[PDB]
Amino acid sequence: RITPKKLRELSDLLRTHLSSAATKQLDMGGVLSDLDTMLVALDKAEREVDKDQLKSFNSLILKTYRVIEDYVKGNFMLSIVEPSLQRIQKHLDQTHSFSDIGSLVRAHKHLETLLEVLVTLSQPVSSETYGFLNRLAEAKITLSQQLNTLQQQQESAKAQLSILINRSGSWADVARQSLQRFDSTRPVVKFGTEQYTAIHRQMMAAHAAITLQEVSEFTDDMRNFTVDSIPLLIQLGRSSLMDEHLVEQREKLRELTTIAERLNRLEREW
Repeated sequence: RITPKKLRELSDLLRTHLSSAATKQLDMGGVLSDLDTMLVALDKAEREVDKDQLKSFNSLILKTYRVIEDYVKGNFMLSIVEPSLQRIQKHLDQTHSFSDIGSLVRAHKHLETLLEVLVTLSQPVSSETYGFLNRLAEAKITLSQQLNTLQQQQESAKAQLSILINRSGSWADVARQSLQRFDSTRPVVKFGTEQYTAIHRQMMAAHAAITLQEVSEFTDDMRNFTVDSIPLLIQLGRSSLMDEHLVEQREKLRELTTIAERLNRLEREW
């Protein structure tokens, strides 16, 4: 597990490279090799450190790539480019979820930078350099494509979330209130059949029946709601997404789903 300590240590490395760049002493193989380690770390960290500190670290990384670009505006292949390329190439054979988008975005920026550095460094260009530039570019663009597909799927998922939440307005407040009243006034369930609990058990049935009539006109909608909402919730997951609009919407959808499912189950029980 990535610790606050290790995150600080990685940030100290970035700051060292940044101060180096300011004195025109940037160790290019060093900053690139260190950046790669940080991509692996941040991928992990995000999945499980103050989110505060995680945001600052993503931004320090962006500052560092910015400095690399300015540095180049104004063996390496074998030991620096090649291992990073090979690691990222592994993403291109993996099944992705929405939670991967951030890390694929970062990996793409990383390949772009490797390419930029290699181009500048070689422009006397060898056949071998051209072959590596090809491989790097084919990887980068394959990643771009897989990433675009994933982002489009996410756009569609967010659109469906909005539509579901918006359509739910026809039943949601009345169903929530009706379920609240159920839960607030619910008699104890009795497990026996003794005559002395017959009144309690008739109370159970009568109380259920009030709630079922309040939501009787919504039962189809709530059932069709959950057919759509459950798979979408699984696709959206439970991790921090700080598109904090998205996390708010997601948890609205989850609440609406529990209401619908409770009321769907209650109707089948009675």
